[PDB]
Amino acid sequence: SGFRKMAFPSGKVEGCMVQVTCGTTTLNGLWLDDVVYCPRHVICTMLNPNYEDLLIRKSNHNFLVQAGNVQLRVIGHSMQNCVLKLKVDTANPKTPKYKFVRIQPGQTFSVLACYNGSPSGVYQCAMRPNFTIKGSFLNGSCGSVGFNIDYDCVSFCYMHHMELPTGVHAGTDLEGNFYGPFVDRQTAQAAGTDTTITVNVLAWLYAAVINGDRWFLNRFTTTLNDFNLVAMKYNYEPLTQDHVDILGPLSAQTGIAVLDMCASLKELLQNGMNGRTILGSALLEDEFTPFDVVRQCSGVTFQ
Amino acid sequence: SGFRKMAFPSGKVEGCMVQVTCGTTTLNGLWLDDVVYCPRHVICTSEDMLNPNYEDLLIRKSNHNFLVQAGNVQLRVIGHSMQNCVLKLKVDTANPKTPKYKFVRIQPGQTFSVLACYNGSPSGVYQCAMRPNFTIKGSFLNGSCGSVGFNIDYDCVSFCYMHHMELPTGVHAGTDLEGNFYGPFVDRQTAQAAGTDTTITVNVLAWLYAAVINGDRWFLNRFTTTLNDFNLVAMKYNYEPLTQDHVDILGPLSAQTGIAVLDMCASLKELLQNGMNGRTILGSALLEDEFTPFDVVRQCSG
Ligand SMILES: *C(=N)[C@H](C[C@H]1CC(C)(C)NC1=O)NC(=O)[C@@H]1[C@@H]2CC[C@@H](CC2(F)F)N1C(=O)[C@@H](CC1CCC1)NC(=O)C(F)(F)F
Ligand SMILES: *C(=N)[C@H](C[C@H]1CC(C)(C)NC1=O)NC(=O)[C@@H]1[C@@H]2CC[C@@H](CC2(F)F)N1C(=O)[C@@H](CC1CCC1)NC(=O)C(F)(F)F
Ligand SMILES: [Cl-]
Repeated sequence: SGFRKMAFPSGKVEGCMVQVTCGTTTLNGLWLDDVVYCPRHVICTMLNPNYEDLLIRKSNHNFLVQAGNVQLRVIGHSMQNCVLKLKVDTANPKTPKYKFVRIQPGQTFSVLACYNGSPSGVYQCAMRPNFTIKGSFLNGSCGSVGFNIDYDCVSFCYMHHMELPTGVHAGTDLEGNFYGPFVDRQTAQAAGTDTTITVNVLAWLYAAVINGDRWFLNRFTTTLNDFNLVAMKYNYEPLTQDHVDILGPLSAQTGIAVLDMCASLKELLQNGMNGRTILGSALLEDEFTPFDVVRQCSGVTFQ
Repeated sequence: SGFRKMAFPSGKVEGCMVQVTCGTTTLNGLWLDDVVYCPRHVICTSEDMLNPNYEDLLIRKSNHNFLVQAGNVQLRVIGHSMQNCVLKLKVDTANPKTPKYKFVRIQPGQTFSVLACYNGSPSGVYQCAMRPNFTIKGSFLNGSCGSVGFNIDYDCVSFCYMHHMELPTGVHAGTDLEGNFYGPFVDRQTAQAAGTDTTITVNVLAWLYAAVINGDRWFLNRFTTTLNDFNLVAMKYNYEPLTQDHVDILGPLSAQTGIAVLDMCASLKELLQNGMNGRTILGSALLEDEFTPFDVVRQCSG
């Protein structure tokens, strides 16, 4: 038993991480097959950069790419949105089975924080409703990646590009499209007002009941419309029928209907915790998806 | 900036995990060079779990009784030895993925990364602290035993924990990689209980320093304290004593923030007296004790 914030095993991604140096800027790149993916702001020397014009002036030899103590030869460069693609002479022999996916707000992934192309640590993040992540990133962290594992397949969903003034983080998918209304430029930008990921809070309350924490359960049920009136008032994301459907398994297992669990959450929002905890937390946690709870409580493995 | 419960990258440990089967019992083993380390209770039967004579059970075992699997490859056991509560299975093939490694016995308050495994395959990685009562707050299901706790210094894996048991309060106990249990626990089904747990005071102070480095000062105050006056208050909230060693260890974080250790001790004293009053620190409504001074410096300073 027990319940922890659990990251995916990072080994398949560790063997893809390289160092990319251009001018004075060093950051990380992702080496898959014969291409290194990294943030395009590596070329910058910043208020209003013309990325296409700056890239035309670059040659292949301007990009120093190192896999450990081995220099890779760049034989081509191209920009895809906010991501630079450096074609190299060698295919990565450690390339895992992979694909590029775009995640939706409320989805979780594992971040492999890297410095100088060397993996430093791994942690679990949720894409916030305001399209930021609450990461942990120092100088040289950019090009660190976020992923999920399904069977033997790494799904890359995030590359790290920037920190906003409130100390939260923003980046792109591996096709270089920003999550949220951000640009890779030194100009005034702010994270929007954030909201709580309601479906994830319910999943975590189900996790609490599976681990024998039940003091918040009650006799009452609510309706989706009445719950959503309360959700709106407390800066919670609307609960949809899709969310109710996805919580179906945990509803069946615990014998607590989703709208019955919604009646518990409604009371917690109105009345607070009353000095009590849930799974060692004095607040409602929203960075576990229904699937995160099932895979941790079932012991799904990755080979 | 930012502050997260951060594990070490698990790849160097993933390449060491194997499956070990004896009879109907399957658990995990750690394959380093030509030795597989696993919990000795793999040799136990359901009849004899209250009072197993491990020496007597092991002499009865043949090498072919031990089914060891690395992916889709059976390893041949050519020798076995028991060191304390750990079984060392000598195999014919050395692990080509063996990293640079050390075995270290850690002290209470020390943190490490757990690679939770089933059937020799990794499920996930998370951070744990060795609690003052010599338990860890893990996440472990049937077949999790032989999962290891580790830290990585540069390219070198320090193995500090092997998972052996769950206590009736749902917390976890295990051994170092020489097979010595942390705490008074034994690998037997006989009634055992964790002692009363206490909060790792030096770790709470490290975390308050992390909060200041991340630009939060709301909990600070104008007061100082003596070490003995701090300890008399902390004890009443079931906090571990703060020693001069702990004050010395917090020296670097004190230098960076310009907050004297005994000044930060006065802030924690007030937080214990008042609570947080609808505020959070680093996204938490409680005082977090599972970050060491060392964890804070590597995450906040590089
Ligand atoms: C990648 N290495 C860095 C981000 C890391 C470094 C640190 C410590 C600030 N936190 C990180 O996550 N990426 C950047 O620094 C990016 C690049 C280069 C400069 C600028 C624009 C960019 F996207 F091209 N940038 C930022 O992160 C700036 C963005 C400003 C928009 C309003 C903030 N961030 C900052 O300057 C700061 F200090 F607010 F975080
Ligand atoms: C390793 N696979 C398991 C422990 C995992 C399985 C689960 C779900 C209980 N949680 C885990 O972390 N190890 C054991 O089961 C050990 C072995 C075999 C039986 C017994 C003694 C042992 F150490 F040799 N054991 C236990 O974990 C028992 C210990 C009892 C003494 C007081 C409890 N635990 C339990 O029976 C229980 F239910 F409390 F967790
Ligand atoms: Cl230690």
